[PDB]
Amino acid sequence: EDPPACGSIVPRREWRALASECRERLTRPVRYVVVSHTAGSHCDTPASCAQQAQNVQSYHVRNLGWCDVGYNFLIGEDGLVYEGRGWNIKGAHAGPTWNPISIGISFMGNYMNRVPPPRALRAAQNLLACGVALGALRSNYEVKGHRDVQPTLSPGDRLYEIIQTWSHYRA
Amino acid sequence: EDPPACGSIVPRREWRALASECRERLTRPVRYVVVSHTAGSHCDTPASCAQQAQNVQSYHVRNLGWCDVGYNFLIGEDGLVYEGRGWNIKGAHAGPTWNPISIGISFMGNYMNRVPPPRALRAAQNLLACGVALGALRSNYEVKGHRDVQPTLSPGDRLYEIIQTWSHYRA
Repeated sequence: EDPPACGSIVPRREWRALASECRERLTRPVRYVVVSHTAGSHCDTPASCAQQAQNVQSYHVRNLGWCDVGYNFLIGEDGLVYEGRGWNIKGAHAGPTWNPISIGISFMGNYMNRVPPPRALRAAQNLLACGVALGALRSNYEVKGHRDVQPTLSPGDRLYEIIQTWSHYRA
Repeated sequence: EDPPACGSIVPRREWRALASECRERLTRPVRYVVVSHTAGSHCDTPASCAQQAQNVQSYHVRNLGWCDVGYNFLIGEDGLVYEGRGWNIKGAHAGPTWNPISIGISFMGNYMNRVPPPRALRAAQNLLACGVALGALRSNYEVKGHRDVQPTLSPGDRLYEIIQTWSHYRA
């Protein structure tokens, strides 16, 4: 099938995700990666983070009326990546101009007066490289924050700083 | 000479490992991977799994007199991989005819009547894919259960069947 691979991603069903209704595809290979924070509660164990992913999706689908959680990927302080829309489905995280050219990843928590643990940061970087190896991301993809993209206070000041120091980062 | 896209690994100093006294190196690329289980306590959070790794190393170093934790890598039920002796150092997990030609990875727990969670299995599998990309493991590496190379219950009855289904498995 999808033999347990690429990016140690927690599958949708494992975090009890509502089935998606999104159909819009993304054109492979994606050039951009936009990083953001949820401004929601944070979590530091697989159990609590799977519940947090369900909580974020519930808000997006039930209250905002979206086809699925808006991010392509969610990152938890448990150091695991959670499958959102994924690699081949357009997301709702960075406006009408980006959503079609990127993969959107978000850290579950508020990184205003906080910084995600090293394990969360490693998960993020594990995920992307996996994207390249699949052909979903261009080998020389560029990483942007949610400030460089849209009028926002996310991915959080302390997190924006770290992302800036990244090899594939583009001002 | 190939550094790419490969993985999240909780480094030694993050799980507060005693320094290693090991010096004997492995011959790249390694052909075999022996999967075992510690037959000790399991953990399902980063906090408790870092502690458990420290505990297994404690046992190996302090009680058995080895130069470091015997396994090259350890897998926690929190879904994270913990750096042991790593890809370049000979381990102590499968006896003298196998220790010098294999990478030993151990799941923290006892799997005679329990299976590791999907996230643990994914971490392990993605770790191996990483070994290959790194040139640390042969592209045609073979996975063996501890019991295939040594008289023991390890890696546990329930975990042994799962791995019997892995793509690179060879009894």
